[PDB]
Amino acid sequence: LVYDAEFVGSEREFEEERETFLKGVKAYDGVLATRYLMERSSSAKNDEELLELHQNFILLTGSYACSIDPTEDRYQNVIVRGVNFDERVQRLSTGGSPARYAIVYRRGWRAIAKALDIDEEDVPAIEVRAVKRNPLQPALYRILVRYGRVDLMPVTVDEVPPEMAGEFERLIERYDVPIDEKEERILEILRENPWTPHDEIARRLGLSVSEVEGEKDPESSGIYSLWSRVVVNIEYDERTAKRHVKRRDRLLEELYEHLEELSERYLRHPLTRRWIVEHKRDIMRRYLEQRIVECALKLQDRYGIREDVALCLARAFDGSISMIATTPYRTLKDVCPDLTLEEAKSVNRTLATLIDEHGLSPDAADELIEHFESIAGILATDLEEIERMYEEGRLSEEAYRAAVEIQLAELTKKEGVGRKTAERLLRAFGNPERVKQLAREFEIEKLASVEGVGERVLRSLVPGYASLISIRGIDRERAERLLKKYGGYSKVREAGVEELREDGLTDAQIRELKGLKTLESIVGDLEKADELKRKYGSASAVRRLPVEELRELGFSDDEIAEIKGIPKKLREAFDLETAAELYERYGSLKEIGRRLSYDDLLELGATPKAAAEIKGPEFKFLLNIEGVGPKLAERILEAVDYDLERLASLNPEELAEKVEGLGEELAERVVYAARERVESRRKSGRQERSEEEWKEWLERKVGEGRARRLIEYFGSAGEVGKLVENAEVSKLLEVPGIGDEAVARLVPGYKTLRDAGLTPAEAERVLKRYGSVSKVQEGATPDELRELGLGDAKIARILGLRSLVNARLDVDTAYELARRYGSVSAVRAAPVAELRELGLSDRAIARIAG
Amino acid sequence: LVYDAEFVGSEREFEEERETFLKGVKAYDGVLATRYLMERSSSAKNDEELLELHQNFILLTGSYACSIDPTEDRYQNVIVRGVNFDERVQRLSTGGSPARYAIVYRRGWRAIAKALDIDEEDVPAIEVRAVKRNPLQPALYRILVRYGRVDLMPVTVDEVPPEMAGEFERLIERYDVPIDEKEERILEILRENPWTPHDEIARRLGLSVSEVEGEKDPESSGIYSLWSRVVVNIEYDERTAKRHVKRRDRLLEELYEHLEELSERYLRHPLTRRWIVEHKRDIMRRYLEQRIVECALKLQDRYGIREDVALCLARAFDGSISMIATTPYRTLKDVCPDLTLEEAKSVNRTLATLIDEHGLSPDAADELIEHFESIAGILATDLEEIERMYEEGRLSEEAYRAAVEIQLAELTKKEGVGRKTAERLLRAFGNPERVKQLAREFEIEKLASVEGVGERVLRSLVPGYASLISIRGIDRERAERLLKKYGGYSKVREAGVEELREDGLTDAQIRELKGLKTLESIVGDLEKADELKRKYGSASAVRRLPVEELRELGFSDDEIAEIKGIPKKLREAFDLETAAELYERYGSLKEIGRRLSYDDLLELGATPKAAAEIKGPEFKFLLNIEGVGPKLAERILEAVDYDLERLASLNPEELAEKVEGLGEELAERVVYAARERVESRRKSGRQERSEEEWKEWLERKVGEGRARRLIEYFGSAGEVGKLVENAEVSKLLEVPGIGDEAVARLVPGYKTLRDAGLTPAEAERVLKRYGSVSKVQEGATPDELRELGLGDAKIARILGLRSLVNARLDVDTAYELARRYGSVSAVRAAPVAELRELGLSDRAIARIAG
DNA sequence: CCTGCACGAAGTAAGCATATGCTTACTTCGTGCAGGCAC
DNA sequence: CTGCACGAAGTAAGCATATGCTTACTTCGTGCAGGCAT
Ligand SMILES: *[PH-](=O)([O-])[O-]
Ligand SMILES: *[PH-](=O)([O-])[O-]
Ligand SMILES: [K+]
Ligand SMILES: [K+]
Ligand SMILES: [K+]
Ligand SMILES: [K+]
Repeated sequence: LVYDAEFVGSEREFEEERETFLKGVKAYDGVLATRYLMERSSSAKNDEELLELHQNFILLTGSYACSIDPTEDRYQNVIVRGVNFDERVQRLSTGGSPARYAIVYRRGWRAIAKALDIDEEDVPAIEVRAVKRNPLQPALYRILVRYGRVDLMPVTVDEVPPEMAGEFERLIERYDVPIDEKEERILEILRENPWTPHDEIARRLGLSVSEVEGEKDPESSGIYSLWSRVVVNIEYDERTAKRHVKRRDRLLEELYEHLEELSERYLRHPLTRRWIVEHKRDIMRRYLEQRIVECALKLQDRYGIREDVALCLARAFDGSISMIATTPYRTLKDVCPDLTLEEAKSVNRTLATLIDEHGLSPDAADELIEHFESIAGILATDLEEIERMYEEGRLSEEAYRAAVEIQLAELTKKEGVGRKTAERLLRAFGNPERVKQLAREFEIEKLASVEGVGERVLRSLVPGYASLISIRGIDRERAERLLKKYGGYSKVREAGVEELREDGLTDAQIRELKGLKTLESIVGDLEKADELKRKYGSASAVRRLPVEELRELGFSDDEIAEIKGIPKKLREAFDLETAAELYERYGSLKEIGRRLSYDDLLELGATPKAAAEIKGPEFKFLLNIEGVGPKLAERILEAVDYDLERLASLNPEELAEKVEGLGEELAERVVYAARERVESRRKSGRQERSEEEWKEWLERKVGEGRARRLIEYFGSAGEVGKLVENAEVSKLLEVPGIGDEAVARLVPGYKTLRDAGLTPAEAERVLKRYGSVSKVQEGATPDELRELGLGDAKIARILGLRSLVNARLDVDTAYELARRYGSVSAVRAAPVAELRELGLSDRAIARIAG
Repeated sequence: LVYDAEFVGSEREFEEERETFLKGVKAYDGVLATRYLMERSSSAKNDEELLELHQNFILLTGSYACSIDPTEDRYQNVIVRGVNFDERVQRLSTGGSPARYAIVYRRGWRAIAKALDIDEEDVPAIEVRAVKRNPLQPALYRILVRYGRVDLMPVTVDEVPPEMAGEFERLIERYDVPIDEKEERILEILRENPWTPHDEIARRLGLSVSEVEGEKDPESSGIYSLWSRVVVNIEYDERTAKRHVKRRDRLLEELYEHLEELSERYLRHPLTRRWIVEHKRDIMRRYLEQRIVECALKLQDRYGIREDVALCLARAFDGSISMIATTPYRTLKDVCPDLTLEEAKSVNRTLATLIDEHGLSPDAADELIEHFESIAGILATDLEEIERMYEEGRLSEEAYRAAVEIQLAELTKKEGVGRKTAERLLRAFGNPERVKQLAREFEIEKLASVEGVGERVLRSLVPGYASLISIRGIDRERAERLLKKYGGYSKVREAGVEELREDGLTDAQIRELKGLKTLESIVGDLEKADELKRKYGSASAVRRLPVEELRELGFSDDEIAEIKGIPKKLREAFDLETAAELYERYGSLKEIGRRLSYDDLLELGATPKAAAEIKGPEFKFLLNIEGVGPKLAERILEAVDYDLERLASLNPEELAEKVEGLGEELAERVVYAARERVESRRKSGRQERSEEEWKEWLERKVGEGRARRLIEYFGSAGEVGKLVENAEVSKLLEVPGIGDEAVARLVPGYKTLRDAGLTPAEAERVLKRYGSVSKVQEGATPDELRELGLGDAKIARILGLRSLVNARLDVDTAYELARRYGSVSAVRAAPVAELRELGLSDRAIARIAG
């Protein structure tokens, strides 16, 4: 059952043998492909050209087989099906090479291929056992192969001498040599037909096959023995040897070209190398030996086991990985003495988990392995079974405690499940897998009977029970009923409104269940809200729909204006199309008044008063001082950039300077009216919180306890507020009892910066530098944040560039796509040629759009 | 502060007050909706009709408020913002109802609504503080409200007497009540405009608001005191009260009809009650008191806390659930002395996890709560930090050990991570969350530096490292490189073949990575295989493609025949279209020969010999004798249903019975030829394994060790084989050392039945009854399996009906839809009207197709 | 007061990515005639 | 011995479902002028 051989030659000889064997494999692949073409098409079966190609491939396979182990010393310990061929070849008179003597046997190439470390997944098969269509005498062919007679092996069907095929007797007539009567009775049949199978010769002569064949050595009796007696007496020709070697390599490529020609002629498609490998696999899978090799390769790749040890393991377990993983360590050492404990732990995951994660000895682990096969087996076995096995002395203390801990782990890893509660559950239901099954079956009242199984235990165990029990009115029995009827919380949520109403659920309960409180604000009823959530997805996605699609299947235009959040002035100054387009393109009515001109507002259909109110309140203020002029008032606001404060800042003389056509009397009135306005605003902003006000704000933001603890730690509530306004995150975190969830509720934006992966110190630096997180997202640059010590990943997370960077783009180019362009969504729709202009490769653009 | 009130009346009075309050809530909702229309449309702002409707709604809200607590004894302990109004009303001369005295205050309804247990999610708000658009004098309106003067409160704007509004002074002059100088200074301003706000009266009189208003009692000084002095001296009219009570309900319904009329006139859509409730929520949630109500409701529903305790917790913590979940138990007991430990554990999940899952005292849990806020906080904190906190005496022994165990749990729950390795990881990287972060960043060499982090640890920790390291050639460094470059195993798999080749990956490695070994057998190269996998998905979808779409963008017709697995006979007897259609309609060539007629094969283009070979081998056998008749041989096979065994069973006279034209001498010759075949079938199929053969088969299927264990437990290998052939699963599982993974490898089909959730006993019963699982899927019926004791869910799992039953269909109807339509996939495409014919509802059909 | 409306933040919950349970050709395996071509 | 067609399913690749992890994706909280209006 074992195929093995060891290479002892040099590196140069190693490469020589590897190339020779690979070329022989290519030749035998040509043989098999010619056979496939012969049988695949009935027309190709008759073609003589294909038969010559097949015979040429046979000859080249034999020639390459003769060139393996030429010096007869590169291989040792050649084993084929348990038979050690080193000893069998040693006991022969002429000796020879054990490798070539192995290749003439069925599947003998497996040992030599393992000796050369040739990839066995591609099936490097080399067989020289052709009979019916062999252009030579089969026994003579095999003898020439095993004796390495690359000089006598022809490389072309035309070069085939008749003295080797039809007139095979003429080769014995050149050397005579002693002929036995038993061998004469074999030859008297071979003179009739030289291609007679050996079983046919044995069956027609009354003797067995081994007698007719004999040993491949002159000192024996048989056709092999006769050919060995003849071949050994033939002088080694050197010119023919090298001439054949140089020509056969190009001949193989020529034969492959012919094969592709015939394949395109009979199949209209070529026979690629990969297809030939797969067909070799298919033709060989009838024998278990390929599954053994595949299993050994999987053990080498996935688990890093040595080649010989993995190969021996695959034999001893029929190439079943799932079976080796359930075999105890002592049996593995018995079948493979060279196996290491670490290799066994790598292949047997249960053995590793027992020895390492639980500190058991190999024997203590083998106990549980034998009695329960796997960790899943332990999880399937009832606890009382293991207790009985332990108390009865059939299970050691170590193995018992380890198994009980393994069982308890599967339940304690859930929130609310203590050790006593897990033990009580195992008592009531045997094993944890039973508890999993009962939880998936929503057997809520069954589990609630066990002492210690509270609300949190059920919510952690029963998938979806939490979401249903939290709704008012839905009790435990009703939640179990719904989960069993519909089959999980997902199917309860996907259920129709009418059938949920038939179950007795209140409209409020269905609103809370299906999450339709947002949509039931837009539409008056539940059914259409549920239909909208079904068809379009989320309420937000409905808001993003165009005005026309919203008008279709919609109730009112005012509903469309309320959905998109259109202001009163903007909704009454234009039609729905233009108003919604302006709002979703500029965002704020103030932005409409600031970035668009007064004439542009009128052109779109705005009343002069409506167009003036769409303009900022600065416009309505300026026109009210004896009508400065709607055209000029804009340029007044265009200078100070729509800021009433900057209008009062500069000298009235400088105001008549910057803006064209202005009267100084008018210029003085606007500055005097601007200084009058800034005095009115301070009335509402004259409050900074007092001590009691800061105390109450603290009791609101962090609760009574932490508020007065902070008040005691620092000076007073005023000092705490001073620390807050300056974003002193570190100074607040010092106080014992104050953590992130309290600081983040004091310092706006702290939570967001922490979620981005920033340390409190980095978040403090960013908040101090930029003031707020929104200003970080709009204003901050990647280099600016890199000066503050942030990493590129943190920058990408905090700026919102995660989508772009996830598509294999550096943070700098993603920020450039935000700087030169606009939003991430807009980059996904940009033209490909513009991105190619910017300097991005084609793969990067494909990933951007993908 | 506190809003609270207790109901002490009877059930009848309880329902009376509930209905009165709900109708008042509807009236105030009408007020708010009329206010909304005034601002929503500029045209509705000018409409006097909308103003009339608004004032009518105000009058009705006032009228319903007067009917609350009529006997002035249903409510006690009325608290509004901490102020206990029971004692304040007790200390007044006229006494009165504390409920009505609370409602006349802003937000005073909150106490009465809690007293009546009215749903607070719908915002049952009742405010009687209108001024500018009040059709009555505001102070007189409020005084009428607080004294329950439903007789004097008008129900229509027309019924408003001028002596109560414009000429309000004429009502005080009717009774001559004593007036102090300050009240004269108030009346001299109210004579200018009776709707002047009280703040303006205070601004023009120099006094504060509380001075101008005074106490709502005759024995005081203020406008409230004056109106109280006047109203008390008015006799209570009963007839007007009764008439208002009778009319106001239909008046409210009429006003709602008017509101819908005006809304459809100005907005083209009606204002439903649900929209009104949601708008009340949106408009009202701006005050922190509403967030308190939401927090209290979520604490009552999700966590089962008592109403008063949840309200007090929401008050003391600004209605932030997240802050309460991080507040220690002692602070919660400080703010809520009546809170129970179980309630605190239910709201603070970390406190529960500490007390229950870890057995800490409340103080020991509060230690970790204050120092680390949450369990995730403990997981984020470095281990050395907690050790320092413990050594400094700032952290008790119990809390320290609990925190260390919490940290170690997050790492030990992964395969290969012991306790020593988890401790070493916490040493090297501080906290487990940092280890998670390093694993997600694919910092493989960084984690591998820690002692005890082996291959299994990395594969369990680094997402995707397992899939890449298991491929031959890909080492640790290359896997880390790839994961860092592309950003996860998903993006490495989605990468292009060319860029993977640029990384140095062999074609074999890319084939193994992208799972294209199946497709590279069809197509010669990797690029086209990857393109096919991209557009079409899986090789299965490519095999199912029609012949034309495969021919388009396809290579060869022989390739198409090889893709669909078309037999040689079927591919050479017809064209691609008809052969592929026959194969995809019948599956097997034998089925083709059985269900199609000999003439039908010839009509499609089959040679008579080719058509006979497409027919079963039984057909070719019959033709080989005295030519039974290609036409007749079919009818011979139609009798025994293409079975050679039944042909030799019955007497040739019964053979002449079923067939029309038969010669009796011929009838015996075919039966003798049938008996001739049964001798040939038994010659090669009489093999049952001997003892050594059973021993070797066991050594193959369960390995040498388990084989000899089975051999020793039972008699011999023969008995084991006898148990196997009879599927004696339980008796095989008896043997110590034999588990499920060995039986499933001994008894074919055991694994599949176990995966369906079946007990070994149930799997044994099914295997004994039906022989194999394939025969279960085709032959078995739901009632037959229910006779074997299986549940309906197990039946659905084993038959393959999971998809149908998951769509809320019983197993019986799903099996009927598998019987009538063939396969499950075919049920998804059946016509809707046919499903309605079968008896299925429309929702069921929508779920079937969905 | 009343609340639209404009903005910032993470509250919250919707996607995205990863892990987990399960169904069945998605792939390997066993057998049986048929005789093409061997012990 | 190979061919090669067929059925079966401890076998394993997809498929479906549940869960964890980020963000703004979606609700929520707040503050500011001015009309609903103390
Ligand atoms: P056979 O393989 O012994 O000749
Ligand atoms: P409000 O009650 O007039 O100030
Ligand atoms: K409940
Ligand atoms: K701290
Ligand atoms: K490797
Ligand atoms: K056992």
